[PDB]
Amino acid sequence: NNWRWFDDRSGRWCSYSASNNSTIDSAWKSGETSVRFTAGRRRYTVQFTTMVQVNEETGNRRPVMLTLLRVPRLN
Amino acid sequence: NNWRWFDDRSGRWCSYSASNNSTIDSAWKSGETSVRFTAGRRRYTVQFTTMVQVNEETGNRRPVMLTLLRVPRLN
Amino acid sequence: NWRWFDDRSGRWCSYSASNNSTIDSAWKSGETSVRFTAGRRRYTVQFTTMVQVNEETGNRRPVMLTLLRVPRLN
Amino acid sequence: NNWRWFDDRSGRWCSYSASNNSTIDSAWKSGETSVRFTAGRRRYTVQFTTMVQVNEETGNRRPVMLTLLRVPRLN
Ligand SMILES: Nc1ncnc2c1ncn2[C@@H]1O[C@H](COP(=O)(O)OP(=O)(O)OP(=O)(O)O)[C@@H](O)[C@H]1F
Ligand SMILES: Nc1ncnc2c1ncn2[C@@H]1O[C@H](COP(=O)(O)OP(=O)(O)OP(=O)(O)O)[C@@H](O)[C@H]1F
Ligand SMILES: [Cl-]
Ligand SMILES: [Cl-]
Ligand SMILES: [Cl-]
Ligand code: NA
Repeated sequence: NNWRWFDDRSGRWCSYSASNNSTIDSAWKSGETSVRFTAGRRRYTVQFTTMVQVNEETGNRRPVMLTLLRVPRLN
Repeated sequence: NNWRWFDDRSGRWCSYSASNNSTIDSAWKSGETSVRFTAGRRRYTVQFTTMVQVNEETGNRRPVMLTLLRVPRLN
Repeated sequence: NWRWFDDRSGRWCSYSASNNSTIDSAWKSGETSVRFTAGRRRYTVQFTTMVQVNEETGNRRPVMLTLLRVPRLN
Repeated sequence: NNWRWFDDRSGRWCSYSASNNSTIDSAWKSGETSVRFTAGRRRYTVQFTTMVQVNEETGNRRPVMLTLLRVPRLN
């Protein structure tokens, strides 16, 4: 649950499924500039150079974020 | 120019003014959970626990992000 | 992505692929520390102080986590 | 005070003075590859491309680190 996408309808950041988070995070860690994934009948590209997810069918843009863990870690 | 808010009308992340970026970043660094700033008389609150900016005149919620620079630096 | 500083050489040093994966798996899991071995020596990484501890001698060497830029560059 | 330097004598990361932290952090945020500061009777260079600080009088090297705050912030 390290990646999130923003929902403008509700005004909240939302989690991805475990499998879609893994697909996104694997591409992030591999140095890719973008990644494609599917959810049901929906098709998306996450653009890491802009931190935006684009619906491939409609062009709708949803912002994305990467959660960050504190360094150093707290006790 | 390290903080950004997402403009849903244009579909792009946007920088704050130098003054507003400083107000936000100083609150971030001091451990505050939120911060108020203005653009002229227009009032906003950034909520750091949700990474959302609340327009205190329209109520619209826009996501925010903190840009992160690479560690170590290149070159 | 994890590095330890070698004061003998004056440089940050990478871990082996397996030790990097062990450390990073504990980091991502939210643990406060992680055990590994290097060269028949036992070590603990303490994430709350960002140091590696030699379990035999007590010697502390600093560690660091490299960070990727957000957003990514084109 | 977000920057730290490692003290091998005590085995701990240590904070900078407010002013020296500010000098370092301003160069960091400005995109510079290194920065010099003076503390006491010594000049030091922080090399951001290696995350190492060099004492320019003696040549002694100490590792540095940049603390990171959690995103999003906890309540
Ligand atoms: N309630 C909702 N309203 C509108 N749109 C939604 C949505 N809930 C998810 N979406 C869209 O869907 C993407 C993947 O969201 P995600 O949770 O990974 O989707 P699924 O559970 O179907 O995953 P999977 O079964 O592995 O394909 C997400 O960015 C968002 F764009
Ligand atoms: N106790 C100590 N032992 C060994 N070395 C030390 C040290 N204390 C500071 N150093 C050296 O000096 C640098 C700046 O350390 P810093 O605290 O910003 O400098 P000042 O002393 O001017 O601070 P202040 O007393 O608060 O005004 C620091 O990286 C390190 F290299
Ligand atoms: Cl949006
Ligand atoms: Cl969509
Ligand atoms: Cl020194
Ligand atoms: Na040295």
